[PDB]
Amino acid sequence: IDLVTAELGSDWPRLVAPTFDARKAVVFDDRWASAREDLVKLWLAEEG
Amino acid sequence: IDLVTAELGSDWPRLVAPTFDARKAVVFDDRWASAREDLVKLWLAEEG
Repeated sequence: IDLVTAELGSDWPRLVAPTFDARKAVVFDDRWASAREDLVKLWLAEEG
Repeated sequence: IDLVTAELGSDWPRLVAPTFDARKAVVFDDRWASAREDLVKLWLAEEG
Protein backbone atom coordinates (compact mmCIF):
# COMPACT_ATOMS: atom_id res chain seq x y z
CA ILE A 1 0.00 0.00 0.00
CA ASP A 2 3.03 2.26 0.50
CA LEU A 3 4.36 1.39 -2.96
CA VAL A 4 0.97 1.98 -4.58
CA THR A 5 0.76 5.36 -2.84
CA ALA A 6 4.32 6.20 -3.92
CA GLU A 7 3.38 5.81 -7.59
CA LEU A 8 -0.05 7.48 -7.64
CA GLY A 9 0.41 10.20 -5.01
CA SER A 10 -1.52 11.43 -1.96
CA ASP A 11 -4.60 13.08 -3.50
CA TRP A 12 -5.58 10.32 -5.94
CA PRO A 13 -6.51 7.66 -3.35
CA ARG A 14 -8.34 10.17 -1.13
CA LEU A 15 -10.42 11.73 -3.92
CA VAL A 16 -11.31 8.35 -5.44
CA ALA A 17 -13.26 7.39 -2.30
CA PRO A 18 -16.88 6.34 -2.94
CA THR A 19 -19.70 8.87 -2.60
CA PHE A 20 -22.93 7.75 -4.26
CA ASP A 21 -25.41 5.56 -2.40
CA ALA A 22 -28.88 4.55 -3.60
CA ARG A 23 -30.68 5.83 -0.46
CA LYS A 24 -29.85 9.56 -0.62
CA ALA A 25 -31.79 10.29 -3.84
CA VAL A 26 -34.47 13.01 -3.96
CA VAL A 27 -37.28 13.22 -6.50
CA PHE A 28 -39.43 16.24 -7.23
CA ASP A 29 -42.35 15.30 -9.46
CA ASP A 30 -44.75 17.87 -8.03
CA ARG A 31 -45.64 20.84 -10.19
CA TRP A 32 -49.24 20.85 -8.86
CA ALA A 33 -48.11 21.83 -5.38
CA SER A 34 -45.43 24.31 -6.44
CA ALA A 35 -47.60 26.04 -9.05
CA ARG A 36 -50.32 26.88 -6.53
CA GLU A 37 -47.90 28.52 -4.09
CA ASP A 38 -46.29 30.29 -7.04
CA LEU A 39 -49.52 31.96 -8.16
CA VAL A 40 -50.69 33.22 -4.76
CA LYS A 41 -47.26 34.80 -4.27
CA LEU A 42 -47.71 36.68 -7.54
CA TRP A 43 -51.31 37.66 -6.75
CA LEU A 44 -50.42 39.17 -3.37
CA ALA A 45 -47.18 40.86 -4.41
CA GLU A 46 -48.50 42.33 -7.68
CA GLU A 47 -47.11 45.81 -8.28
CA GLY A 48 -46.00 46.27 -11.90
CA ILE B 1 -5.68 -1.48 -0.19
CA ASP B 2 -8.77 -3.43 -1.27
CA LEU B 3 -10.55 -0.24 -2.30
CA VAL B 4 -7.52 1.01 -4.22
CA THR B 5 -7.32 -2.33 -6.02
CA ALA B 6 -11.06 -2.23 -6.75
CA GLU B 7 -10.68 1.05 -8.65
CA LEU B 8 -7.45 0.41 -10.56
CA GLY B 9 -7.70 -3.34 -11.23
CA SER B 10 -5.44 -6.36 -10.82
CA ASP B 11 -2.78 -5.82 -13.50
CA TRP B 12 -1.98 -2.16 -12.79
CA PRO B 13 -0.43 -2.65 -9.32
CA ARG B 14 1.52 -5.75 -10.40
CA LEU B 15 2.99 -4.22 -13.56
CA VAL B 16 3.91 -0.96 -11.81
CA ALA B 17 6.40 -2.80 -9.58
CA PRO B 18 9.95 -1.36 -9.66
CA THR B 19 12.57 -2.88 -11.97
CA PHE B 20 15.58 -0.61 -12.50
CA ASP B 21 18.49 -0.65 -10.07
CA ALA B 22 21.80 1.18 -10.47
CA ARG B 23 23.96 -1.96 -10.03
CA LYS B 24 22.81 -4.05 -13.02
CA ALA B 25 24.16 -1.70 -15.73
CA VAL B 26 26.54 -2.95 -18.43
CA VAL B 27 28.90 -0.78 -20.47
CA PHE B 28 30.64 -1.76 -23.67
CA ASP B 29 33.25 0.83 -24.62
CA ASP B 30 35.62 -1.61 -26.28
CA ARG B 31 35.92 -1.50 -30.05
CA TRP B 32 39.66 -2.29 -29.87
CA ALA B 33 39.02 -5.77 -28.54
CA SER B 34 36.01 -6.57 -30.73
CA ALA B 35 37.59 -5.27 -33.94
CA ARG B 36 40.60 -7.58 -33.63
CA GLU B 37 38.47 -10.71 -33.21
CA ASP B 38 36.27 -9.46 -36.05
CA LEU B 39 39.14 -9.26 -38.55
CA VAL B 40 40.72 -12.65 -37.84
CA LYS B 41 37.29 -14.24 -38.31
CA LEU B 42 37.07 -12.63 -41.75
CA TRP B 43 40.65 -13.55 -42.67
CA LEU B 44 40.20 -17.24 -41.85
CA ALA B 45 36.70 -17.64 -43.30
CA GLU B 46 37.36 -15.72 -46.54
CA GLU B 47 35.61 -17.36 -49.49
CA GLY B 48 33.91 -14.78 -51.71
